[PDB]
Amino acid sequence: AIIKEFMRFKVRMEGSVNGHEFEIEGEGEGRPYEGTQTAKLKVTKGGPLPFAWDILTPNFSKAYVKHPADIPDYLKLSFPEGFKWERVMNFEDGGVVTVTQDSSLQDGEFIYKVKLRGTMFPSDGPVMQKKTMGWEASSERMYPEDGALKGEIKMRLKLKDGGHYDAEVKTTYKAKKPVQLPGAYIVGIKLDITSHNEDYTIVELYERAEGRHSTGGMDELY
Repeated sequence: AIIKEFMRFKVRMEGSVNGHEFEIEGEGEGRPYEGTQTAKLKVTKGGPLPFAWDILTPNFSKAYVKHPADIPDYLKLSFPEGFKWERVMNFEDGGVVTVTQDSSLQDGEFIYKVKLRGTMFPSDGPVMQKKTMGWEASSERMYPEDGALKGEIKMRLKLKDGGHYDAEVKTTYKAKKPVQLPGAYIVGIKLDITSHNEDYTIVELYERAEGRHSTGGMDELY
């Protein structure tokens, strides 16, 4: 196997949010068949960021989702060539994040290249005013369509003064070579920032993700 039980990754993100340009580089490691991974990210350009780091963290690794044996692990099967993904995050106050990502494997480590564009966030809203406090656990509802894997999430960002700021997230994941797509299923995901320095120019993440069968719900009833 080329996707070993312990795998490292390197990631670079180039982005802008409300016109503020930045770059981030990080390194991660985890256990692809166990569904766990960590990352340590450094802002290398454009720091300190004038917006909430939480809108970036779901864009920092789908080879690390634990799948049961009866659900094809399409994104692991895509290696060695790898896969691409494209995502829309439509936030409830009109903010938008679009993301394009390439995942490859080079000299035994995954390599992630991420391009992110955030626009139309209200200047007084929780993202530009840094009023967020991390994501709730999510369920990504996955289904095959047009030769790709599609996922949908209603993501809920905790707000410092209570309640939640929601995003409707849709992603397409596409292997560079045709490999076996799964049927519809659900991925349970929980991402946390486990450490940061005071100006959030250094952040560490932990994510756990595991696929399971749907019990029918894929839109409102999952």
